[PDB]
Amino acid sequence: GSHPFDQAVVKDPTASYVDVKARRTFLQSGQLDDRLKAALPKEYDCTTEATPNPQQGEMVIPRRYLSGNHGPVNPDYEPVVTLYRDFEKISATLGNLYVATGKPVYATCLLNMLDKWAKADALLNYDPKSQSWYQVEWSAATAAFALSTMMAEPNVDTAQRERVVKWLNRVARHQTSFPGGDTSCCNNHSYWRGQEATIIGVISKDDELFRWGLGRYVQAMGLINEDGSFVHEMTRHEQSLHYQNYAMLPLTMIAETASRQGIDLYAYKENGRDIHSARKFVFAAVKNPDLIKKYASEPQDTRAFKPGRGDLNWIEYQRARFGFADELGFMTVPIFDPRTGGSATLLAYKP
Ligand SMILES: O=C(O)C1=C[C@H](O)[C@H](O)[C@H](O[C@H]2[C@H](O)[C@H](O)[C@H](O[C@H]3[C@H](O)[C@H](O)[C@H](O)O[C@@H]3C(=O)O)O[C@@H]2C(=O)O)O1
Repeated sequence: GSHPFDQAVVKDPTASYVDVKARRTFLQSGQLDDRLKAALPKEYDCTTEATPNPQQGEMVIPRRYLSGNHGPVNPDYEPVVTLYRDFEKISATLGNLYVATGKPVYATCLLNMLDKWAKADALLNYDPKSQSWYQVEWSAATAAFALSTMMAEPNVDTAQRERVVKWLNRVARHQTSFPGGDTSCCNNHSYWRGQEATIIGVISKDDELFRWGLGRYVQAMGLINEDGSFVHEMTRHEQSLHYQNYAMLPLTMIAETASRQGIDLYAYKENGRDIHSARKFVFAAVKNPDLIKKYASEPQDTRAFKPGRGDLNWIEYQRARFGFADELGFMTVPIFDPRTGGSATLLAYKP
């Protein structure tokens, strides 16, 4: 690819994106404050519950509107996207339960679900020019994050785990083989493809994929403005602040994942700008929305900046590592986001 980390190697395929053993221990012995307590997943008998089935044949995400970008809604849209969002929610929940309890039963449930999708060759047949391309990057990563926490679990069908891992590896290699257009080549989608390749590169011990993934993080650092804003996200009008925050989600996971492999991505800078510059801009723009006026004149949609929104999951990981202050008071209720490993409060928050 040609970047400072084009020779990086996958050191340990079972390292995951957090220290599972150590975190489980803290959750089982330590004294959890009210916030952490509220984040504990509720146990359930997953062995007798069926999960979403994969679409058969070609993967097609219907258009949201019968025609154009607005107006009459397409009734086929809701049922199809829900199928994927349920798949992602269940995958992340089982991953989080396995971390918190350590019970092999949750790993068995996850594998049974994923084996169903692998056998059907899901997330592989689609038009790369359609919405399906984006749906794949989110769903493959979500399942990969959950599975990465149980790569060292001995009490599970090992042949089944191998089949699933090969499947995810195929899914990621195919999805990232497409370049994307003038924006999707290099905006937050590039970073989502980045976290997908990184976590799957690690569990499938595929150094080439792992390297390609780290390369998206590098690409992003060079697309940061003097004030910490992302070049491509500041072109989204009333959604500019939303996308600035959104891009922080996958970039944070690539860095957290790389860190468990002995690589310090967070320390990587380009022209006096790094990921911290981006974090500081998000916090400053939420306090003073006038800063966005240099890029867009429209009033900003701030739906993502409410306590409890999954969009804030990246703050739990970064705060746990760097210890900066919660300036905006966002970290009150627990946060859960399937696409960035489930509950960051459960997996990283340390009172
Ligand atoms: O995370 C929440 O707590 C949150 C609560 C809400 O009431 C909604 O259910 C909200 O939905 C999210 C959803 O979880 C995804 O994050 C979705 O992601 C979209 C991105 O925001 C971009 O628009 C991207 O281009 O498309 C993504 C997609 O289509 O999945 O955003 C919604 C939302 O913000 O409404 O979650």
